Amino acid sequence: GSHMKQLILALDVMDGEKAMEIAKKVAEHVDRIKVNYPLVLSAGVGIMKRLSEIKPVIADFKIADVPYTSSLIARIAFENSAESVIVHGFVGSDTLREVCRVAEEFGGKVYAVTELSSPGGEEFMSAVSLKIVEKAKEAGCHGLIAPSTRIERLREIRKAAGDMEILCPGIGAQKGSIEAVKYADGIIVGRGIYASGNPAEEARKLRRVLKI
Amino acid sequence: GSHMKQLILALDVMDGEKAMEIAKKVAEHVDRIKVNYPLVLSAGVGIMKRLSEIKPVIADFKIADVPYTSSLIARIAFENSAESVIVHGFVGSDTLREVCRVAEEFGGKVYAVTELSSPGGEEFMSAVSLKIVEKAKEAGCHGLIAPSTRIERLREIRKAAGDMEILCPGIGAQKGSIEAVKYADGIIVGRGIYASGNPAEEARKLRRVLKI
Ligand SMILES: O=c1cc(O)n([C@@H]2O[C@H](COP(=O)(O)O)[C@@H](O)[C@H]2O)c(=O)[nH]1
Ligand SMILES: O=c1cc(O)n([C@@H]2O[C@H](COP(=O)(O)O)[C@@H](O)[C@H]2O)c(=O)[nH]1
Repeated sequence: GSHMKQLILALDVMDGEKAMEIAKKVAEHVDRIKVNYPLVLSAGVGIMKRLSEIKPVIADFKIADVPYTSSLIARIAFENSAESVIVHGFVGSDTLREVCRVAEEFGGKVYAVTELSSPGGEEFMSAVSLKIVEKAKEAGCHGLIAPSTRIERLREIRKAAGDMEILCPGIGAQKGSIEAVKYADGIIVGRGIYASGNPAEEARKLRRVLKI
Repeated sequence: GSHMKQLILALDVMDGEKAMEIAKKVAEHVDRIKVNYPLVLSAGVGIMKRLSEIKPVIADFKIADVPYTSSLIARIAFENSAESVIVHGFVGSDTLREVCRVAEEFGGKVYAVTELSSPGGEEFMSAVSLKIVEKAKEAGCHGLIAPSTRIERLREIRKAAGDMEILCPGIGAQKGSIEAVKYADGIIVGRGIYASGNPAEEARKLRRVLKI
């Protein structure tokens, strides 16, 4: 798009003090911080509250259960200051709707995964990815996760999604295409930022390369 | 089957001490304790070590990410005394293989989800459930999660699985069929045990009803 785009740090380290260090030093160059289970299991879910004072936090919990337990997971995420949560579309509309319902209580957002950026995502997810877009839209999801590693599919997802927010992982370690910026609203980068000698410099340079 | 079957407590409460009280109370009647994110996020991942002193612990983390992240999550589960982990087959063979590889380091087991017992599981998972069985078997998974709520499909899954271990949730709150015992090696029950006035009595009576 023509509009301002985000750089989102996937803070996949396994020490909370290290996470805080990295977030603080790259803060000038990143718009939101995505936290996944390796960090939350290592540091405690409370790490999201601490990180949220630096940038808004996406709870990347890949919620993928029946509605009852999915509801509880979403609630815990929002109780711990997450601005948004990530849910798998493949587990069905009932879970999508319930996670969206919990989110609304908190003014939070829900992102539905279409297909993973890894090769494994092609085995089952790719076949239903566009249908997931449809279901996520109908369920009231606020956005989508879609892969930079399959640019032709990312374009197709954008066409099906309209102006729905799309966040794209895969650039850097997974060798995704920087052309993803044409279709994405936010670019997610983990290793390309934190697994470096100078994370702040890498984040700075990524913005330049992506032209965002 | 003709062999001894397990009753597995899905301990989906959100206080560690409460979990320990319930686990101790029902220990005489249950064979393993399944722990999911509502408890682990609430009490800390260390609750698995405490629970493992009562019965072996299945880390029901619905692992559903790219291999890199999935590997880290599996490792953390096993470092915290889990005897096994649960992974979604839907995310692909690369993640299945990696989670199995981590499990082998610890002598742990991996169960692959075929299709969720909730209605949403019919939307996308049902259509590829049998292929997931094939991929899980090929990847080296030690078992499957399959639904008591769709008994005809459970039968098909058992036939495709050969002698892979199958654990079946859905009995009690989700109104799954007790005929699942015929195909399952273990029966998972959450609310039917813990959401009651007398969990030990409910677990005792469940064994009789299931004839296990
Ligand atoms: O399709 C997806 C969806 C994701 O959330 N992710 C997540 O985005 C991050 C990518 O990190 P990295 O840039 O180091 O490859 C990880 O946290 C991963 O779990 C992904 O890689 N592919
Ligand atoms: O297909 C599945 C797979 C599951 O792991 N589960 C899990 O099994 C447990 C079922 O609990 P309950 O008996 O209260 O319905 C929950 O922890 C749930 O996440 C399920 O219900 N269906």
